[PDB]
Amino acid sequence: ARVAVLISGTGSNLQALIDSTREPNSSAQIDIVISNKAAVAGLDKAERAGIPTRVINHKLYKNRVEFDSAIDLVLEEFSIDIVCLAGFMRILSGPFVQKWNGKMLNIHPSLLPSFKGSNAHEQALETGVTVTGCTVHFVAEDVDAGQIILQEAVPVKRGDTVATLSERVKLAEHKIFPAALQLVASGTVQLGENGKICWV
Repeated sequence: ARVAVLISGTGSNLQALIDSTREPNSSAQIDIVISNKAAVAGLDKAERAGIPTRVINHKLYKNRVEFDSAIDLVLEEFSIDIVCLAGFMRILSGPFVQKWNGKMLNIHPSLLPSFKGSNAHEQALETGVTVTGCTVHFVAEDVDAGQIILQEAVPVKRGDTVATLSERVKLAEHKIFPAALQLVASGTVQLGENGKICWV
């Protein structure tokens, strides 16, 4: 499977995906990395790995549909089978999501359905859980609500900040995101007809 990774930041999830897709029995290859922001370290990481990049600045488009269409043009340009959202910070429109249904994965730093949204660590700390985690899910129109592929629990330590908890959860993300990509890229896991996760 030919894979696109969309990013908006540092790209530590991108990095773990690069490393894993290049291990010997991989069913996936990363052929493009697209950022919606310029000068993010995730772009340098892509280039240092010899992977093409594109910056599609979301602020240059009048609405979501048009920004998403520009992204889709690059995806078709590169003949992409699977899209991975790895720290990508834009909610995608219905038509984009519908087109990419069953072929787009996201990594989210909580155990869904808890702590949906972009500030999950802040929510976890405020709520006082002693256990949080991360989730790889298929992307649905409903934000952070698509079908769950993998999850990994991560403890919250007394006196954690957003930063310390965030780093602990990243360590788990770097394991399940590559394992989940490999599940989809091979036969193994698909979004079935009945809209549910199916293990072939």
